[PDB]
Amino acid sequence: ELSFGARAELPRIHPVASKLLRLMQKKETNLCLSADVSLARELLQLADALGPSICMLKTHVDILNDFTLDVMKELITLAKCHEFLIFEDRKFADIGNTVKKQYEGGIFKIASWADLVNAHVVPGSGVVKGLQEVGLPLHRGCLLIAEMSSTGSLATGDYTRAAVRMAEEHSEFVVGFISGSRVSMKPEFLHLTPGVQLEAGGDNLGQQYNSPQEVIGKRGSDIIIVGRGIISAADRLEAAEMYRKAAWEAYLSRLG
Amino acid sequence: ELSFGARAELPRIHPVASKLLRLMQKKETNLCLSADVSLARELLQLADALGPSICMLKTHVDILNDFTLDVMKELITLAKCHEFLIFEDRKFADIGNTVKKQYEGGIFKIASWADLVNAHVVPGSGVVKGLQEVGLPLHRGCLLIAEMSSTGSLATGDYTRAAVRMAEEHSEFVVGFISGSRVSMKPEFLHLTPGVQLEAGGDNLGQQYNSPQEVIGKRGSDIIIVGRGIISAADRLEAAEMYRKAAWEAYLSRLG
Ligand SMILES: Nc1nc(=O)n([C@@H]2O[C@H](COP(=O)(O)O)[C@@H](O)[C@H]2O)cc1O
Ligand SMILES: Nc1nc(=O)n([C@@H]2O[C@H](COP(=O)(O)O)[C@@H](O)[C@H]2O)cc1O
Repeated sequence: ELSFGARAELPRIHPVASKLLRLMQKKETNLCLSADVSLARELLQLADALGPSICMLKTHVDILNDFTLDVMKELITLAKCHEFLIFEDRKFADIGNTVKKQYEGGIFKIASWADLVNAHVVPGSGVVKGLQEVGLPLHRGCLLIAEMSSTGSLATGDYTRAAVRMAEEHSEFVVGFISGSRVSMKPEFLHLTPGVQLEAGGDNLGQQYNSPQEVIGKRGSDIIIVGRGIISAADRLEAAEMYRKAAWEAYLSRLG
Repeated sequence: ELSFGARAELPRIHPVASKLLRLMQKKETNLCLSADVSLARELLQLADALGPSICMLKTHVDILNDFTLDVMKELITLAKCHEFLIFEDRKFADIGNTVKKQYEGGIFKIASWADLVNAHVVPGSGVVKGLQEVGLPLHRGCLLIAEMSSTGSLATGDYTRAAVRMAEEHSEFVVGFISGSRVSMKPEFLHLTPGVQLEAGGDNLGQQYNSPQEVIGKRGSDIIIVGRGIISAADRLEAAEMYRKAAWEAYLSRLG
């Protein structure tokens, strides 16, 4: 196993993955904050406060009651200052011709500010081909959803293998996976894992949790994505630090 | 086989499906216009001119460069005047807790104006449970994506079977399917089929086409969803009528 810093230098590494891996090593963080909030001011307050603790800020911009592109311009300022990537968790899942427009255009212009986006592989590889027509000129990366954390997820078995093959065949744009475990043995690919909290449990709508030690240490993922585990805490700074320390120490131990 | 008018009276029929089936019968249309345009003015001019020819207008609100809720108010007015349903093709595909906010909230407030939305089944049934928390008191309906039209679609076999099961188990909210063919024998469920053109072909990003006669006549679907086959024509009204007649006659042929 190679350190994040060494993986940042791999010959076939995507530039977006390399940037992320370098800041992960620099800041000792493999925590992605899931900034699931309804107001621009809350998104920016949390990004600023927790910026030092995170390698990545994951957005759902379609849940912002007061989105404007100015909010995203300000988010990019915070990203540059604190050194984290912005990942819009849009889960593109349409035919290639459609996702191209949903990525570049409309009100959100996602490709104009998101370093990373993700996509479901269910439509076939056209979903990647469409996104990459916009993504490649704008120097962006994409994560493919190989597994889901939720109860009854169909992203298993042959479906997961399909996601890996699609990633391999689109490595100029696809930088890795959303998954519950390592799904590829190629160290150029990133693994990001949501459904993470320190304590066992779930929510009332299908979410299931595993701990940072299980996910990073035993399951070989790179980055934990944490929402309510941090946001619902009384002290979000302390919470972000506990998750960062948990995921980082789990990564160090796996590294030996 | 039961006519649309008779199916609108089935004991277990959803009120939204009933309203749709009744207007399909009254207007002799089983055509859904896929209004894939980026300008509100073009969207509304299409909805007005083609309204008498369609049973449903499918939107991608996230592609509209000048979306406002006022545009959707104008669309609802035309939908009421001409008698068609509005279907936002948002393809919800996240965990239940997230899709609930994506449906109710953000800038789009999709649930406030869309009669129908659709969801991928890949996250497990939590995706439906989340949407239904919002959609049920608003008397909305949901279509589950059982099959896709695009090259390399993973929505096949056990995946398709899972979609049908999930629909059956959530029949208070799920009114049917996006699919390429009839997937359920229950006549209470609607089957809507995209990837439709009069001519053979596809696009350069994985779309594949079949004819209205094939899809409605031989594959037993209810409604054709048609985008570029209409939108790209010089005269979109003439094109919609061609598709309406094709799909309607194919349906009458299947009745006997
Ligand atoms: N497989 C997945 N599981 C997940 O839990 N997510 C996403 O990651 C976030 C969850 O953190 P938490 O569920 O609030 O404790 C949320 O924004 C959701 O949309 C996304 C996935 O692809
Ligand atoms: N499986 C599916 N295939 C599809 O092509 N669609 C949607 O149906 C529309 C296809 O329109 P077009 O006739 O290929 O221009 C488009 O809005 C696309 O997003 C939706 C699906 O669920």
